[PDB]
Amino acid sequence: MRVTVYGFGSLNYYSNKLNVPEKLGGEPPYGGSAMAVEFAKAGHDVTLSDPNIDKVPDEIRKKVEDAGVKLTTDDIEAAKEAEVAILFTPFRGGVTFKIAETILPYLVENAVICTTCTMSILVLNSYLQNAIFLEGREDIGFSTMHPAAIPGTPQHKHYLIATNELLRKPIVTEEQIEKLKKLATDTGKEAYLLPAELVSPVGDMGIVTTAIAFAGAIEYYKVSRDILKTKRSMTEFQIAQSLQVISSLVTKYGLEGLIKLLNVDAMKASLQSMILDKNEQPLTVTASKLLEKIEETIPELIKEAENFSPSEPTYTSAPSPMLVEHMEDLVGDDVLKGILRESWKKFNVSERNK
Amino acid sequence: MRVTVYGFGSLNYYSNKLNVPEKLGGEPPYGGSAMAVEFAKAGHDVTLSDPNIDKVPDEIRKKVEDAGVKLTTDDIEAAKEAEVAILFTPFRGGVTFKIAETILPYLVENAVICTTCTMSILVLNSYLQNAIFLEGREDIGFSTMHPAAIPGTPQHKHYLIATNELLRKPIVTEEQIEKLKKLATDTGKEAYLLPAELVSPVGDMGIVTTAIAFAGAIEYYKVSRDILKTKRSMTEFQIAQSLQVISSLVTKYGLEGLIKLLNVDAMKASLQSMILDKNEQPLTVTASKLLEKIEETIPELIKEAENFSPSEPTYTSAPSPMLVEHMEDLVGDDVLKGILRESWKKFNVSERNK
Ligand SMILES: Nc1nc(=O)c2c([nH]1)NC[C@@H]1CN(c3ccc(C(=O)N[C@@H](CCC(=O)O)C(=O)O)cc3)C=[N+]21
Ligand SMILES: Nc1nc(=O)c2c([nH]1)NC[C@@H]1CN(c3ccc(C(=O)N[C@@H](CCC(=O)O)C(=O)O)cc3)C=[N+]21
Ligand code: NA
Ligand code: NA
Ligand code: NA
Ligand code: NA
Ligand code: NA
Ligand code: NA
Repeated sequence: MRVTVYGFGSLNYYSNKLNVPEKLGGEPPYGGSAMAVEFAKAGHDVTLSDPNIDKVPDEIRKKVEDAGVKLTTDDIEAAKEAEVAILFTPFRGGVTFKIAETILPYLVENAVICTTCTMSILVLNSYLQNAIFLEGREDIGFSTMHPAAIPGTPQHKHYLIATNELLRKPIVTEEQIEKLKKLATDTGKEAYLLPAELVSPVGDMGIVTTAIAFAGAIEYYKVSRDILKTKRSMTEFQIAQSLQVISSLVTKYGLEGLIKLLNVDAMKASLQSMILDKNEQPLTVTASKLLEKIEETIPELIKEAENFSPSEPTYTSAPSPMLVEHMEDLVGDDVLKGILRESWKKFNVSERNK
Repeated sequence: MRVTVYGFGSLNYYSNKLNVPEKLGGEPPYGGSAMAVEFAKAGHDVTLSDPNIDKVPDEIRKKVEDAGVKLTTDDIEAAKEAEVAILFTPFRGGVTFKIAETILPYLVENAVICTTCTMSILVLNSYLQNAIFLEGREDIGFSTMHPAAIPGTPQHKHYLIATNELLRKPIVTEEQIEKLKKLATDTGKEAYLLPAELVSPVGDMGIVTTAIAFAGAIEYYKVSRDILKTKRSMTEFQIAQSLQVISSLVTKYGLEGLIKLLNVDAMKASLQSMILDKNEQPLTVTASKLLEKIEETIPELIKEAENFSPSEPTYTSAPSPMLVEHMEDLVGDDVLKGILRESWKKFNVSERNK
C-alpha cells in the first residue's frame, strides 16, 4: 500500500536530550524515520516528507533511502498517492493542524489520516470539520498509529489504533482500520484497537499515571474484596471518587493546589490504617514509603503549595459522565464539543501559573 | 465540653470479620466507644448513645463506664446538652439521616453535627436543608471527626475536620471548628483541617487509591521534569487526563468496563517505554510487575470484562471542573446540587451490575 509518514523525528532529542540508545535501546534514526523504514522493509511503497531532510546526516539518510523510503520536503506532493498519512509531527502549536489541512484535498479517495502521540485524533478530526465540508472529503478517515514507544527501540512492538468505540459519530471505516492493522502486523507489531479517546491516556507519556492509578485501583479492590469484605458498589464509588477528585484538583488548581488541598501529612497518616496485608499490597507499601520523603524530592512544588490559595470554589468530586449526560440533554453535543476543544489547548490557567 | 458520640462501633466486625488486634493493634472496644473513652479521659462530659448497648459484654461496658462515659439508648435525650454530636453510625441506608433529623431540634444552640467515614458531611448537610428551615436551626454547624483509622488502634493519631474551603456557602463556624480541633488536641491527636469535599477521599478506605494515584502523579512529574525535559503544562494535562479517564470509566461502566476498554496488554506494553530510570521510578516498576500477573489475581473481573460491551457513548476525558463551571453559569447551583446527590447514593448502575 502507499503510506506517507510526515516527520523524520528529532535527531537531537533522541540522541542528546533523551539518551534513547542508553535508556531504551536500538540505534538512530528513531521516530517517523524508523516507522518508514519498517513499512518499506515489509514491502509497502513508502514516502517520508519532512521540510528538514537536508539537515539529516548523509549516512543516516542513505540508510533510510536504502530501505526503499522515498524522501521529500513537499508535503502536498507526498499526499498525492497516500492511502495512509501518518502525522509524526511536532508537539509545537499549529504545525500538525497546518499539515493536515494542507494535504486534505490531495489524499486519495478513502485515505485515512493518523495522528501519533503529539495530537489527539479527536481534536484533529473536530478542527477539520469545516475543511472537510468545503473540500467534500467526507470519505477521509481519522485514526491513529500511536507507537506508545519510540520507533527504533526494542520496546516498540505494537501500535495503538483508534476505533469508533465510545464515539457518537464514526470517524473511520472498517476498511481503513484493516489497513492500519495490516501496517502493524506486516511489520511484526501487535495491533491494539482502542476507543479513540483512550489512545492518548494509554499511549502517551501519561501511561505512568494511567497504569499506576489503574494498578492501585485493582490493589484497593483486592483489599476491599478479601480483607475489608465491603460491597463492590462501595469499592467502585471510592475508586471513582478518589481519581475524579485528584483529576479535578490538578485541572483547576495545578499540582501545587493538589498538594496543598489534599494534605500529604493527612494522606500519609490515613494510609497507615489501610496497610492490612503487606505481602498483598506492593503499591500501598511502596506509595507509603514515597510519601515519607516526598518533600525532599519536589521542593519546588512544596514551595508553590505553601504560597497557594484557591481563587474560587468547585465541586472536585462531580462525576464527569453524569455532568456530560445532563449537558448533552440540556444543550446537545455540538454545544458540549466546544468544551473538549478548550481542554486539549492546555496541553490559559497553566500559562498564568495557576 | 458536652460531647455525644452516636454509635458504639461493631464489636463483631472489629474482632471476627476484620481481625483488628492482629492487623492493626490495640484491644476492643474499637470505634465510637474508643473515641468516647478518649474524650472522657481528657475530662470532657461524654455521652454515648446506641440502641444496642445491652448487647455489649459487661466487662467491655464496665471499662467504658469507668472512664466516665455515660451510656444510653435514647438518641433524643442524648442530644439535649450536646455541643458536639459525632455520628459513628451505620454505612446502612438511611440510619445516619434518621438520627441526624431526629436530634436536630434538641441540640444546644450553636451545636455542631459531625459525620465519620460512613457519611459525607456535604451529603448530610444537603439532605437536612428543609429540616433546618422548618426547625429554625440555621445556627447548627456541620463538619467531621473522621478518624481516617479505627479508633482504639495505635494508628489512630489524628482526626480529619471538614472546613468551608472550596464551598460556595459555609456549613460550619470558626468557633465550631475550634471545638473540634480541641477534641483532637485534648486527646493527643493531630487535627487535620481539610476542605469538606476532600475529607472522604483522604480519610475513607479509598485513601489506598488516592495515595497510590497521587504518589504515581508525582513520580510521573519527576520523570517528566528530569528525564523527558517536557513542559509543566504538558505534564499536568497528562495527569489530569489519565485520572479523569479512569474515574469516568469506573463511574459509567464499572471496573469490568475499565478493564475491557483500557486494555491491560496495551497499558503494559506502552508502560515499558516510560521505565526510564529504574532507581527513581519505584511505583512504575512495581505497577509494571503487577500488570504481568494481573489476570491471575482478579479472574472474576477478567471474566466480566470479556462479557462487557459499552451500552452508550461518553466523553471519558471531559474535565469535571470545566463542566461544573459551565453548568453553574447555565442553570445555577441548586440545579447543579441535584447531581452530587445522585452520585453518593451509589455508595442504580452498580445494583443492575452495569
Ligand atoms: N508509552 C510511551 N509514550 C510516549 O509518548 C513516550 C514514551 N512511552 N517513552 C518516551 C517517549 C519520549 N516522550 C516525550 C514526551 C514529550 C516530549 C517533549 O515535550 N518534547 C518537546 C521539547 C523537548 C525538549 O526539547 O526538551 C517538543 O518536542 O516540542 C518529548 C518526548 C514520550 N515518550
Ligand atoms: N484511612 C482509613 N479509612 C477507613 O475508612 C478505614 C481504614 N483506614 N482502615 C480500615 C477501616 C475498616 N474500613 C471498613 C470499610 C467498609 C466496611 C463495610 O463495608 N462494612 C459493612 C459490612 C461489613 C461486613 O459485614 O463484612 C457495614 O458495616 O455495613 C467496614 C470497614 C474502613 N476503614
Ligand atoms: Na494522560
Ligand atoms: Na500549575
Ligand atoms: Na454516569
Ligand atoms: Na475515595
Ligand atoms: Na460494576
Ligand atoms: Na477548569
